[PDB]
Amino acid sequence: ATIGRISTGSKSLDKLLGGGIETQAITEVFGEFGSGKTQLAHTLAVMVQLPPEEGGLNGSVMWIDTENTFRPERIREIAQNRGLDPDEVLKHIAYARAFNSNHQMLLVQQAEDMIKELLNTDRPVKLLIVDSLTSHFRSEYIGALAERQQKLAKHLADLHRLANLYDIAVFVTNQVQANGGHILAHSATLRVYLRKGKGGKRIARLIDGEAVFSITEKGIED
Ligand SMILES: Oc1cc2ccccc2cc1O
Repeated sequence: ATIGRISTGSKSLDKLLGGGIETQAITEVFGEFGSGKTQLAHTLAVMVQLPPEEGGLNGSVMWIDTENTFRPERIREIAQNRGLDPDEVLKHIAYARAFNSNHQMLLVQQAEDMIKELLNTDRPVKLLIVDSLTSHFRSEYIGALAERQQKLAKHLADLHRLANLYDIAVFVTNQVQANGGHILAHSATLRVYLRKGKGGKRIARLIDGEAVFSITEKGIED
């Protein structure tokens, strides 16, 4: 398949990304608590449902939530201010809460079943969100870094296999603050550092110019 791109909702961020986040790729956004990573996830879950003329892929979404941070009412607001029907947008997001890191790993295998089911339809899965990818692994493997890295590595390999095999954009969030961080090392296809700036602006930079945007009723925008 050719590489598809999903607009983020921000012209600035899209330019930094070469058009949007890519299918057949893992995009990792990392930054401190409150930097806006989950707002970007919510916005992408709407944008991907637009036609390509508007920066989408007519795609379905699968969302793995590790922190109980998915908000359907926020999806509704973004959809209504992106000219989409909110009920339809929500009906094309498959949602699951991961109870721990082992369940999170099983959910990725379960996602493949729904991906296969939708593959030849008019609304194939085009976006898989894992928010937050690292939170359970971090809490469960305190004092056991070597074992944590083994399990994360297999989890990321599973996500890569899905991105490439099924032409999906995988979007993952990672909280990194004071003294913290191996990030995801070099595993993601693309690492995006997100931070708060003056006056509530958000600033994004590729790791390995900068885009600036705001969180609004449209999700994010310039
Ligand atoms: O109904 C489902 C929703 C999911 C969401 C994310 C990951 C896996 C899922 C599997 C399902 O059957």
